[PDB]
Amino acid sequence: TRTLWTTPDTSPNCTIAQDKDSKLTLVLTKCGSQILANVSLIVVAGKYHIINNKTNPKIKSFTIKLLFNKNGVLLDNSNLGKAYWNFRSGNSNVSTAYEKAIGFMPNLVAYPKPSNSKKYARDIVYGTIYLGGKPDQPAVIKTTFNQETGCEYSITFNFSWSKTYENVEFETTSFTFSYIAQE
Amino acid sequence: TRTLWTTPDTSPNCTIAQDKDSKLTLVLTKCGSQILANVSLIVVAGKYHIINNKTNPKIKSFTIKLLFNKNGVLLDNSNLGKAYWNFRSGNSNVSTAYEKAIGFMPNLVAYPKPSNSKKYARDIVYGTIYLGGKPDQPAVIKTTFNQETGCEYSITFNFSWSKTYENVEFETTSFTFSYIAQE
Amino acid sequence: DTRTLWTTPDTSPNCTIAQDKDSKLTLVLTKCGSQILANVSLIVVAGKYHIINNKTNPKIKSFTIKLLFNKNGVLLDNSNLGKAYWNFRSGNSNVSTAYEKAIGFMPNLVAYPKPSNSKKYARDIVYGTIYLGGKPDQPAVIKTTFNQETGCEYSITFNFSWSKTYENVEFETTSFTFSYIAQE
Ligand SMILES: [Zn+2]
Ligand SMILES: [Zn+2]
Ligand SMILES: [Zn+2]
Repeated sequence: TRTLWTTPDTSPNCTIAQDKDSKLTLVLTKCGSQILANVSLIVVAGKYHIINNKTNPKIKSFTIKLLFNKNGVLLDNSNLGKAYWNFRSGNSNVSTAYEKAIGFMPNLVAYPKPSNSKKYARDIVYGTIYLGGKPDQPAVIKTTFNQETGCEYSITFNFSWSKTYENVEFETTSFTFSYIAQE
Repeated sequence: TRTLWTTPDTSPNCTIAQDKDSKLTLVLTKCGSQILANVSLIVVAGKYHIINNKTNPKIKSFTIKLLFNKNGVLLDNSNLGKAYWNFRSGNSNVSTAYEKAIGFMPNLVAYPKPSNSKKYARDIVYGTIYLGGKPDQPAVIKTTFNQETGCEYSITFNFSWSKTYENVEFETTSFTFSYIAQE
Repeated sequence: DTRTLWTTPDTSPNCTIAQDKDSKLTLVLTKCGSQILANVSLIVVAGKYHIINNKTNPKIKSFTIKLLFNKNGVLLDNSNLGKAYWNFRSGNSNVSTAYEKAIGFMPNLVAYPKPSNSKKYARDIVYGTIYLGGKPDQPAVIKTTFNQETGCEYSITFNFSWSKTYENVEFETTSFTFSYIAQE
């Protein structure tokens, strides 16, 4: 009841360019007023599985979105599958889909939805991870809170890189960050 | 309660160069022997609001200080105002000023005040944040524990940058870190 | 549950990198349910890695500290870290008995598998950057890896490396925080 997660195995659960082309591992732990998060990505097939910027010069980034409703439940237009997201039960998930998780949503006062007033950057956290664990293959992970339309809350992970990679598999090291909770 | 904060709104609470020229958003959450911290800065007026180093080549850094007494109560000569620094209640604060928060202070044995004993670097944490959320606009945030004089405990944030920015507004992305607690 | 397992915050040598007790590893693990919040720093006080000079010794560029654990989450004598002051917390010191069980502090074996011939994925690694002497122009990379050592049930390995050419620099670092998925 204190941890929402994807389960840490290697089974594809996410759709970037084609159905089930990747495995997003994401763990959210409630430490009262802040949520502690840990994330990593493995692309298993399709367009982003093996990066070759000599063959495809413009393939330099992609986005994974998690959209939630007023009760903190995952919406189906998210890249991550609904069957794969729930409160932790041992090393798996609970049997039935959860009904409420408002205490895990990014705080709307710290991070407001888009509008006409001035937009601040505190709703963004930047980090860097490394492809295949290699020190010379960095890629940036930019995480933004509550900026998508069609939902009450959102968490989006944008992955991007500036080097010209030649035949590199897109599977990453892990990164931790935290954010202020709604309740 | 488990959380000491500045509240998540954006009304000025801090004085860097002139009265209430900025909003420091700082959340301290107690997870046992460690404190989980989340910080961000928005400057709204004065000398550090808009940076132009072609015009003022020497404005390259500034500091924000938090000084506390033996009970963990904030001293009035801190750059952060005493008005809204308090334990959390919803998206605001408890009605009455707290009188004890020793469990939130940086540990004096891990981070000792200046003496003639050898000074170690472990009382420092470095992080990089981005102005306006732009990937090409980094600034470094250096956090130091218990090195100020005239107080039993202290937390100081130093912000600096090496690039020659032209009309860049100082408002940052968020950074998360942690430190060992006194009790 | 919400306990702290640590090395104590003093500065008394407690770890062996190149010679006996040449360093002080300060490591604090706190349990927050299913994740462990970690905080680490290092002070080397003697030996080969105490004062770095890559003008006279260009090849001295990295070193490794390993913490090996058995099935109950107890530290094994062959770790670089000494068993004497690695224990649960009490005030600014430790409880009076060497611990029993700490499986709730061990890195998750499904998330981070032991070596085998199955594909090895990079998620069992966390990279961080720290600074020597607190100086902004002296970085070093700290690479942390989970469960990749043999001869144990679990492990946490810290590899320290640097690419700058240092000249007579003392290896004592700022602190870094990371987290990992707990076994239970
Ligand atoms: Zn393949
Ligand atoms: Zn402005
Ligand atoms: Zn020394």
